[PDB]
Amino acid sequence: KTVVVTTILESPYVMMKKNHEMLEGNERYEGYCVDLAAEIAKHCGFKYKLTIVGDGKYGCRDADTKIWNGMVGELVYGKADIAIAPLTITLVREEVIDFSKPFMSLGISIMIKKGTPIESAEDLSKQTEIAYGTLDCGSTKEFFRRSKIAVFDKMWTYMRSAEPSVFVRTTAEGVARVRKSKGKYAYLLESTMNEYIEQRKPCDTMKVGGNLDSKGYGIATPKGSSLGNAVNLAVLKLNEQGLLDKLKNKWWYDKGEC
Amino acid sequence: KTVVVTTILESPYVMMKKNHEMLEGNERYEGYCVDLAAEIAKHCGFKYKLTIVGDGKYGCRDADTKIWNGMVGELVYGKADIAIAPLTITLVREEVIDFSKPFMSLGISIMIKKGTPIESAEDLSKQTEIAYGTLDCGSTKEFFRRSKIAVFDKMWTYMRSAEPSVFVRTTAEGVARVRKSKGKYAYLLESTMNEYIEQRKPCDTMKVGGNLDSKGYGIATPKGSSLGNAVNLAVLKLNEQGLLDKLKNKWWYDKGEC
Ligand SMILES: C=C(C)[C@H]1CN[C@H](C(=O)O)[C@H]1CC(=O)O
Ligand SMILES: C=C(C)[C@H]1CN[C@H](C(=O)O)[C@H]1CC(=O)O
Ligand SMILES: [Zn+2]
Ligand SMILES: [Zn+2]
Ligand SMILES: [Zn+2]
Ligand SMILES: [Zn+2]
Repeated sequence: KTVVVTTILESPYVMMKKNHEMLEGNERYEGYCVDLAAEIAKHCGFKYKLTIVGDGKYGCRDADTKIWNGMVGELVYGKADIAIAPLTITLVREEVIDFSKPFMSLGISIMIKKGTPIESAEDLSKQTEIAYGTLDCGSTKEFFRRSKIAVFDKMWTYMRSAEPSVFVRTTAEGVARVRKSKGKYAYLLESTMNEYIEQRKPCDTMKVGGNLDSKGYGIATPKGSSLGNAVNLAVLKLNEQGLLDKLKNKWWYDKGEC
Repeated sequence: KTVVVTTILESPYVMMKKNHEMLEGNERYEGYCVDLAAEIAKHCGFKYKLTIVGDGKYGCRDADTKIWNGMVGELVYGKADIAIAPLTITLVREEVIDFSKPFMSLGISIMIKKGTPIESAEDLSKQTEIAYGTLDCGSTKEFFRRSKIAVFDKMWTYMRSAEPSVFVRTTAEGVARVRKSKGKYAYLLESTMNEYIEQRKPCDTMKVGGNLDSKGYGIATPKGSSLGNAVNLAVLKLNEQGLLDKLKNKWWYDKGEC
C-alpha cells in the first residue's frame, strides 16, 4: 500500500524544484520535510506519495461546523495516511490525531524590520504605534487566544479587534508586510521560520527577544493508526544519529545569504 | 488505587526539604518534579506516593542479562506505575516503556572550571591534558558510545579506555571532580543540570559552548499502560498554560546564588 503523505508548500520545508514542470511525482519537490519524508519511509520500509494539502492550511477547527480543515482534516477524514510538515504538536490536535515525538524544537518569536524599536513582547503590548499580528488558522493565533498570561492576553485583546486585520493568510504575506511597513508592523511567528527568513536577502528582518513559548513539530498520523509506532521510533533514531541536525544545517544555514 | 511514582534525588528536580525529618510522605520532598507530579495528579485526578528508586539509577540494560535497572526497570518489571524525573527520552527506552511528549528540552553540554581553556567538544577531542567524562548508566554515555560523528566517536575511544576512570556515578560526583581538578577535568552532562549548577555557590563553574545534541525529558509509564494517555494530554496542557515555564523559573533562576 502506497502511503499517502499530506504536506504543504512552506520554505524551506517543502518547495517546488526549479524545473518541477519537467519532473514527476515525488521528484517535483525539495526541502527539509521532503528529505525527512524519504528517510522516514526508508527506515519504516514503505513507499509513499507526497501530495500538497488542497486548501493550503495546517488545520484549525471551524467553531460553527466543528469540521477540521487543512492537513489535520485530511488525517481526521481519511484522505491521508500521514502528514510530514512543520505541524505544531498542540493539545487540541493531539485529541483528534496522533503525533510522533518532535523532530524539531521551536517557539513563537517576534520578527521586526531591522531598526524597529522593540525588544520584547512586553514592549509590543505597552504601545500602539507599531501594529502586530499572526498567521490565521495556526497554533500561534490559538496560543494568544487561549493564554491567561497578562502580557499575551493583552496582546490578544489588541489583535482580535485591530482594524484593518493584523492577521495574515501565509508566512510570505506576513514577511512582506514587515518589509513593506517601514517598521510599523511586527510579525509573530515560529522561531524556525523567523531564523530562516533572517538568513535570506534582502537581509532586512531580524528575530528579537527570547521565544514566547517552547514546543515542537511532530509527524502526524490518524488516531490509532498502526504507522504511528514505527514512525515515532524512526524519528528518535534519526535524531540520535544526528540526521535532524544535519538537515537543519543544510536547509537553513549552509546557504544563508546574509 | 494510589499511583506509585518512582523518582530519583537530583537537584533541583527532587530534593529533601530542609526540615524533612519533621515531615512525612510526599511532604518530605520539594522541587520541579515534585511540583510537576502534583499538577499531573490533579489534572488526571489521582492520588500518588512518591518513592525514591532503590538503586539510585535512571535506567540502562545490562549487556549480559538484558535486565533493566533504575527507574526504567521499576516500570518494566511492574514495581511502579509512573516515573516523574529528568528521564531522557531515547530510542532504546521507548522500545520498552512509554513516554509523554517532553516537558523540558535539553542537550548534552560541557561543564568546566572557570578559567579552563576549552571552548567546544572539538577542543576536548584534540587534546589530552584536560581529562573529561560522563555519568554511568545514562543517555549521555550511550550517546557517545553510539555516535557515528567523527568528533563524538573520537572522544568515546578516549573515554572508554582512560585510566583512572573518567566516569562518575552521580551528577554531584562529576561536579565535585570538576571543582577539585584545578581545571584538568571537564564534565559532560545535560544542559539543564549545567545551567542550574552555574547559578550556585561557590560559582566556580560554567557551561561552555553550545549543546552537542537536542533532546527531551518525558514522563514514563509501563508499555501500554492506561495512565499514558491522560498524562500525555496533561503535559501538553501544562506546557500550554505556561506552568512548565513558571516551574523552571521557580527552580533554576528565581533563587540563583551567582
Ligand atoms: C506556517 C503555518 C501557518 C503553521 C506552521 N506551524 C503552525 C501550525 O502547525 O499551526 C503554523 C505557524 C503559525 O501558527 O505561527
Ligand atoms: C543524571 C542522570 C544520570 C540522567 C538524567 N538524564 C539522563 C538519563 O535520563 O539517562 C542522565 C544524565 C546524562 O546521562 O548525563
Ligand atoms: Zn513553479
Ligand atoms: Zn538512513
Ligand atoms: Zn534526615
Ligand atoms: Zn494546573
